[PDB]
Amino acid sequence: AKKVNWYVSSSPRSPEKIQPELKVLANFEGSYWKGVKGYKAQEAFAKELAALPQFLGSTRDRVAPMKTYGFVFVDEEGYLRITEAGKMLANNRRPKDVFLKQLVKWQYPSFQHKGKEYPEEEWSINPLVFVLSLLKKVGGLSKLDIAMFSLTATNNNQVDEIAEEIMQFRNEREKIKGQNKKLEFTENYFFKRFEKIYGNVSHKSKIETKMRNARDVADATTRYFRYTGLFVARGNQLVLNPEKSDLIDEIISSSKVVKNYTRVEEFHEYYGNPSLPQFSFETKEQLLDLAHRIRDENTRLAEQLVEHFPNVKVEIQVLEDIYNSLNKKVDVETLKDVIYHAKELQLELKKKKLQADFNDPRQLEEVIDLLEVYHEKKNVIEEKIKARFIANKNTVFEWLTWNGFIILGNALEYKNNFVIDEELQPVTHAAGNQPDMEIIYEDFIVLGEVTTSKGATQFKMESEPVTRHYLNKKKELEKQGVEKELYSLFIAPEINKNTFEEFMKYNIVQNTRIIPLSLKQFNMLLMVQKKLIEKGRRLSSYDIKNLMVSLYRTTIESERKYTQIKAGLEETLNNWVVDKEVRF
Repeated sequence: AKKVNWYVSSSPRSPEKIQPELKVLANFEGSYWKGVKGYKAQEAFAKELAALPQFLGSTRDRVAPMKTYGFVFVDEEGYLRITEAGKMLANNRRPKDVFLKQLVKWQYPSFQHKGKEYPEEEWSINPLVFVLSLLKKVGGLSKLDIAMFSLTATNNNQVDEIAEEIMQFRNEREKIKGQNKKLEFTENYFFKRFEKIYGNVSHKSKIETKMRNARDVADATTRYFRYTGLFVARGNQLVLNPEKSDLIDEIISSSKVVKNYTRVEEFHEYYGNPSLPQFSFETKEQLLDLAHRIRDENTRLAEQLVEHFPNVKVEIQVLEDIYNSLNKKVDVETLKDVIYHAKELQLELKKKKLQADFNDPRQLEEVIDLLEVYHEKKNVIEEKIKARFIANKNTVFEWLTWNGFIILGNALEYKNNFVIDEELQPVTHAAGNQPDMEIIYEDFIVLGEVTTSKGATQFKMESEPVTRHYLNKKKELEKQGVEKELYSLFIAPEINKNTFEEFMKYNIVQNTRIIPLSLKQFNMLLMVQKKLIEKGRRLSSYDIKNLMVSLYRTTIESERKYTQIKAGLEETLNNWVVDKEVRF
């Protein structure tokens, strides 16, 4: 009956989705939750959950991950309880830190995973710390390496042996010539490995389910671990975050599989405590030093940017607002919040640092050429993307278009709604109830709405969400009294006619300002900025506003036939390009 793998559940597959599910479950604290007498509570939870804008945005499978990560448990009288770590996550306090400390203590066996299926003879592992130690030996792991090698590790001591087996696998794959030959080798090695492991002696199709489940789990694994900040992506590989060298060493040194797991209460008194483990620097004195160190990092970043990129003035002010808390209170809790917020803000500063990086024509052209990959056939897109990113090609297209906006410059905020990690690499697609990004300028806002969909499916996929996103934002800006005009820029490699006409109808009838631009037109903008930078010049905030206003006016003034509006947009775009007096 013994399980032979650990897992990060795909329910949900990215970590940030736990928090709204947990905040709902917290409402059922103190409900009877065990066996049959537990029915009406689990009933009513499952239901109030369905109600979320995580509808815009099966039921013990929903809660098991919350149990596994030590957010909730059932006490011996049978009632649902929320741990201190669950409470903190439900209130949305320092959530990445909460994940960090929970996933560090995560162990097998555990109250959730003990007894027959998890014997101590085979089982003794902290999955996250195991992958940290494995990365110290093999350098990086793709999603496929994790599925193949890491998930079936059951004991912390197995690090070196599994590292050696991976290095042997890479050395043997290296000998296979031909990229699809290398794929087979891999796929057959994967088959044969899971065959042993689940395979004592339609058999073939049974282990292929194991394989496919493992790949699913390995995706979730990389997104959860990247959340903690301990790991980042470098290409298609999960790697250690270079900025957390010391913490990773301290975590590795102090990690343990505690023996007192069989009793719910005692176990959760340790496991549900989001202060544990206590790191060496978490004293008032050393948190002050950590807060000040981060303050200097951020000031250096801002000071290096501020003359040529004065839009960093946004972060410099937020940074002051954050550190102003210590004029009022200096205790461990206030310092933790300052540190958390300042790291968040460091990530905002790194987005604006990309504007500087893109002064290098080869860095700007890297983003153009990756966007151009999306004009290629589907098999080529999947291949070129797989070799350069963890995230799927859809999430990567959001991330490339977003870097597109950063190249154009001038925004107050480049608000990606897809999740990025601590090195700004893409993780998870924007939620169904958000546009892919929201680019906020001084006096206008653009919602970037992107897709690699085509034809009828694009229409089905995009027509309603894009107009809904635009109208919800416009209502929300009116609510807040923000008086900036709102545009959505809709980008696809091939804009479907029916999708286009539907946005045209919405602009003229429902007063939206949705502008459809082909990937080809969007890359012309980037080419234009590249040529301006060659000549010591760059687009101003005015120039971007003027394009959006111009193209918008064409959508509502043009003669109504599709070919007429579409020709009008090319002309409006061509006028704006000519005016910049470039090569093209």
